[PDB]
Amino acid sequence: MNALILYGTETGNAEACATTISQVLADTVDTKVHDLADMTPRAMLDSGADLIVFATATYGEGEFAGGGAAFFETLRETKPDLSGLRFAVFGLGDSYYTTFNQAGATAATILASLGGTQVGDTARHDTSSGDDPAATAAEWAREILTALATPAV
Ligand SMILES: Cc1cc2nc3c(=O)[nH]c(=O)nc-3n(C[C@H](O)[C@H](O)[C@H](O)COP(=O)(O)O)c2cc1C
Repeated sequence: MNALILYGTETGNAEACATTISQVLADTVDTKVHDLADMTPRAMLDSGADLIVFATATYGEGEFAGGGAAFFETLRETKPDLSGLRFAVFGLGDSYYTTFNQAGATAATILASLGGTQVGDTARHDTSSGDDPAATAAEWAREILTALATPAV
């Protein structure tokens, strides 16, 4: 299995999370990290990666941070088949705000609707918890490894 770890950020937290996730996953799956500001659905598909991990912050009206907004709009507009892919979502947000962690929820909805298969839970990192996002992402990445190793029965 090989993975792409894609981040949507404004102030750098999601970037740090993508990097930490990549280092945790690397002994089990080959990984590459990219900013959503420089990735598209077509380039994602072109890579041939079969696990796509998203680290996405929320801003505005529950919108994707950074490059995520245009990336997910291209998915909505073009609706490519993602049935060949597994995905996982690490959301960043802050319960100080309304639309708490809505970007991660929206990503999981859209990706599954196109046939992607989710691995693990959608994380909801909360800045108001005081926990460091990248540390939380590292712990979540171990949960994803456990999920990948877990059978139906
Ligand atoms: C102006 C502003 C609006 C925000 N809006 C939301 C929001 O709607 N929902 C949410 O859960 N977090 C919201 N956040 C919190 C950010 O998603 C959070 O700080 C996150 O860690 C930022 O990640 P980044 O550094 O990758 O941009 C907002 C933050 C700011 C500064």
